[PDB]
Amino acid sequence: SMVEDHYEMGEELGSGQFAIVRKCRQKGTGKEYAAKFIKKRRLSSGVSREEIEREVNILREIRHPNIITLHDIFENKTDVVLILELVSGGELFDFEKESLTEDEATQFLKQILDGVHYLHSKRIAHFDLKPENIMLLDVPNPRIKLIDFGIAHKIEAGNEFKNIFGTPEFVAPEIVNYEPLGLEADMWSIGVITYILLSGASPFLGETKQETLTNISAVNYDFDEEYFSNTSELAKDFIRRLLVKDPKRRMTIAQSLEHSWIKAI
Amino acid sequence: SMVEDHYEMGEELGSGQFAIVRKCRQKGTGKEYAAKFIKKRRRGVSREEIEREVNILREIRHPNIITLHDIFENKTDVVLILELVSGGELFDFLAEKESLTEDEATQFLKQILDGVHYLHSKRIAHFDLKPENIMLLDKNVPNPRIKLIDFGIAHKIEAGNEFKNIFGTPEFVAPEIVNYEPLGLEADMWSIGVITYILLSGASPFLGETKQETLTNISAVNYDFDEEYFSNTSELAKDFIRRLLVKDPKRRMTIAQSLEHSWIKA
Amino acid sequence: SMVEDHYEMGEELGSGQFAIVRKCRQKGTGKEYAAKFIKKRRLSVSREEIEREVNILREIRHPNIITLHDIFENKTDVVLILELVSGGELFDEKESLTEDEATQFLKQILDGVHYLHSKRIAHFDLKPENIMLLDVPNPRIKLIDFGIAHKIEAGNEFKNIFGTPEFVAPEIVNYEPLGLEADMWSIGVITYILLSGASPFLGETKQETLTNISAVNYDFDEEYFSNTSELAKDFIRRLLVKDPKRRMTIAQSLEHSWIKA
Amino acid sequence: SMVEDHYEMGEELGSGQFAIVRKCRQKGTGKEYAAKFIKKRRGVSREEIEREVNILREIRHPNIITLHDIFENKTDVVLILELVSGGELFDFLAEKESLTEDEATQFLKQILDGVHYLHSKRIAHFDLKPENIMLLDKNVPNPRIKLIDFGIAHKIEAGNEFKNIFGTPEFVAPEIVNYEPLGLEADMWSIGVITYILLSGASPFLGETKQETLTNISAVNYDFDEEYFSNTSELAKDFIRRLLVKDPKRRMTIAQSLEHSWIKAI
Ligand SMILES: C[C@@H](Sc1nc2c(cnn2-c2cccc(Cl)c2)c(=O)[nH]1)C(N)=O
Ligand SMILES: C[C@@H](Sc1nc2c(cnn2-c2cccc(Cl)c2)c(=O)[nH]1)C(N)=O
Ligand SMILES: C[C@@H](Sc1nc2c(cnn2-c2cccc(Cl)c2)c(=O)[nH]1)C(N)=O
Ligand SMILES: C[C@@H](Sc1nc2c(cnn2-c2cccc(Cl)c2)c(=O)[nH]1)C(N)=O
Repeated sequence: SMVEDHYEMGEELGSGQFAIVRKCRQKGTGKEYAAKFIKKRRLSSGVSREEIEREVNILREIRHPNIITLHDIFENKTDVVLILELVSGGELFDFEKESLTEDEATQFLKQILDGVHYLHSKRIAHFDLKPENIMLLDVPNPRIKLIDFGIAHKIEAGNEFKNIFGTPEFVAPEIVNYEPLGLEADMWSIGVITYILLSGASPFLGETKQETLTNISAVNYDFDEEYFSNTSELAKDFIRRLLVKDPKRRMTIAQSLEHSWIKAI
Repeated sequence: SMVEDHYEMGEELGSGQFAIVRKCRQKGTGKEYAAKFIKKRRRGVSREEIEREVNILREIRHPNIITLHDIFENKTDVVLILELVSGGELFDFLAEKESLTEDEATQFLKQILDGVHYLHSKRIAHFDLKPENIMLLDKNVPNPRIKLIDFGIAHKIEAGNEFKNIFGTPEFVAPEIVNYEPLGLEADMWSIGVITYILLSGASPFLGETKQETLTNISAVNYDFDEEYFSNTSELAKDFIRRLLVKDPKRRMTIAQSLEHSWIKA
Repeated sequence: SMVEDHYEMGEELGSGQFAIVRKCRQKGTGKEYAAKFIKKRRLSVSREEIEREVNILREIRHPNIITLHDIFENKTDVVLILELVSGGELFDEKESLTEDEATQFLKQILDGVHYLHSKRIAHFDLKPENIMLLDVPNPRIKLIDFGIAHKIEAGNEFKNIFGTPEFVAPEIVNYEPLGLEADMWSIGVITYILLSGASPFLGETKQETLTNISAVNYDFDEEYFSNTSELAKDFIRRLLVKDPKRRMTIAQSLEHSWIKA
Repeated sequence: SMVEDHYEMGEELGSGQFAIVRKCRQKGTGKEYAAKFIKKRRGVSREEIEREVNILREIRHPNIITLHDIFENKTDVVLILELVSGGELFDFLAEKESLTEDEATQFLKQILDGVHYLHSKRIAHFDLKPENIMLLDKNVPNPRIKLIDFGIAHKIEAGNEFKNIFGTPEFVAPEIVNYEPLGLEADMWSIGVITYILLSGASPFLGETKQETLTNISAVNYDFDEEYFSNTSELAKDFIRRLLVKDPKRRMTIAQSLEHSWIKAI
């Protein structure tokens, strides 16, 4: 392609399994972007054509202020390059505060919930919600962007979807147990994110991957007074309603926006 | 890469001899572009002519000139993904305006001049400047932006290389095209003179009753400023045109001189 | 100098008598600036006049006044890298303005001039062309062009013939002692134009204009001012006053009821 | 132009053999700079001044000092340079409570980015040592490193052998000590020495006399004494070991160093 005729590539910002993300600069304007290079499967030796289309069709369909914007798209013989909106404020948890107040946390959280509400209203599950994928653009309460739709999927009801994916610490028990997946998995992950926001501790993280997965599958967590002594009963109830094994009993996205902790500004 | 994986095709915008141009939509973003399909000679356009057009588009980056966004090539065709101009032809927009002052006219003309100045500073002649190839990007804004299109016969002019050709639309070509004499950057300036004449009057300066008359009028530089068309036209605007409609290309006003002329400076 | 090592020069924006101003772009960052080239007198503008302008720019730091960013000199020219104003001139078009929208711009001009006058600096060239915007219902104004600005010491007479005729006080026209009061007259002229879109003293020739200024011949023609409060007219009336000692000063003007409301 | 028309001189910051560097203030703006006065030949040769200046002109990077202006009269060259107000890196580190390998590698990565830019232009600094690694402002959350003093920097041309004896003994590669051909690899050795000092606070080759130091450098006689290095990862030691290598052709290059796991670990 002509991607290098339009964008000057710069410093590497991230590597995933078959993706590399670099800072780049639009040559005409000086505006900065993120360029995500995704290796294509050519088995005359990558990611299949079908998985790239899934990511791209999902990005095409979503237009929301708390969700990353896809600006441009190129393909050469080895790679598909997505020109994405650049987030210059870095990752959430990096803004660094040990833990947060309930006001500061709820302001971030409400933005994530609005984002996920938009996604879920389109039947799109992100499946990879975690602190690393919550980016800020800058202020007392800055503006959040959800990124990385690399494993996002449209959920069709009556059509079973199973997979093993995500980062262990943040995945729902239905991922761990290889059980049917849906929009409810994102809500579990929101529960985990909320726990970390208020405490600076991960709720299920054990001494090994094996312990972590056990704790997630049995829903073994607590509100240790070392981490949660500055925590309201309301905030704990909000988390308690999300860290629920049965996905049919777990609080949904609309319910979560109407919960008293979020409603109390 | 297959063009149909990336772009959805739409309404046809234009057809040339082995090129067709359609509006298209980038599948990842929803953004609109123009797709120019060019049939390759394997009976087609020569590989050499396609490369010339493409290398010229690659090299040019200017707000008054169409932007080449991407390229696709299979065995039979070259597809150029170009910037979409949604505003239509300049002169068509001007025919929707109640009146047109010399100030408002010179503001459009200055955009064309900036574009050509950029080209000429890279030794690129367009060779096909005429109303059809002066577009607006969006005609609904307070001050629309002009875009030059169609680099189908554009050429880099190399010193110590004579370049001769017969091309362009007769009405708009310099006498050196008509007479099969050496060509350069000066041909574009003649064409700017013709465009300027039409802008202010709505009449074509050399157009005769037949192609044969038109070519005679161009070769002899037979035109006038009939009071029926030019009675509201300043002496300055006429001088600007008179300095461009000059037979000897070495005496014709150049692009830098034209930007410094009092009519444009005002 | 190394000015061209730091800044890429672009389109010409303005020419004055021995100044040219171009758009430029800082090479490291992509940030845009205005570059003002000022031709140096070599008998093979005087050094003293360039220093005056520069020392004035150095001393002034105010949000409604242009910021000097950098400064270079080569053999023919002194180049000032100035803050770029991308909103254009004030008067661009609305034909005339409402009193609310006018007073919002005007208050910014007054704050700027208040800062200047508190440092004993007269601008001497206040006019619409030198009021620039940066963008909104009421955007931010910047005063530019300190090319004839001067420090006024009281008991030191300063006389000159300068400025644009239409906007100069009668003490300029009559070659009488000048001070901070000349800016206030010019503020009166600007205010008149803001509300009406007409110039108060402009005649059919320069000769008429200068006569009208010197005699203070102006009116509030109903064609231009039927959309005008008594308060706004009083504000202007207190500025278009021949005797500079009777003319409303900058502090008084900020306290006048039209501005306070 | 006379320097005293534009800049007011202040506090002296450093003296070399025919250079003095002072803080100064730009008269038009109030902005602070460093002024480097260089006496011209009983002086520095015209050739050496041009070398330094051309190198500074060519380099634009956030971790490298910026040359702002130049003045020249018959006796002197004055370089107006960016002012670094934060002091020497190592001096800031001696104010810090502790220093983790994470916080250390964040400083080191800035030096590496700077040297990567230099080496990509075929410029060797040849004088990398703690005194020349400055912070621009030590009061911000993450201070920015600036490399200074291009007084012996050189463009390296292939097919041209370059030999010299220069630098501060403690920090020079064995090819300087042995009067062998020099290149970009000499900077990498010096980065190894700086890294050793960063993590331990000890100099790896420093002996009881200059004579011992030079012996130690030439034989590559150093260790990772457990008294200084017991809290140091195997990775950090490997990174240093790959730089303190006698044969310049075997020594880790700047690109390799940015890709090494210790640095890549963020
Ligand atoms: C492998 C990539 S996937 C990915 N990264 C993004 C996106 C947007 N910004 N960034 C990103 C990654 C690392 C650093 C920064 Cl600043 C930004 C996106 O849509 N997908 C990752 N998560 O690091
Ligand atoms: C033979 C083609 S060549 C061509 N057409 C262009 C270009 C850009 N826009 N358009 C175009 C043509 C017709 C209508 C419109 Cl809206 C746009 C270009 O670079 N070459 C033509 N002019 O019809
Ligand atoms: C000869 C210049 S003097 C001048 N011009 C300025 C300044 C700041 N911006 N501009 C300027 C001039 C023309 C256009 C634009 Cl956008 C800006 C300044 O301090 N003195 C003039 N009045 O046009
Ligand atoms: C003789 C000078 S050579 C030099 N010194 C610089 C430069 C930039 N900053 N400083 C400097 C020197 C000492 C203290 C401080 Cl704050 C700054 C440069 O390019 N050459 C020296 N190393 O002391």
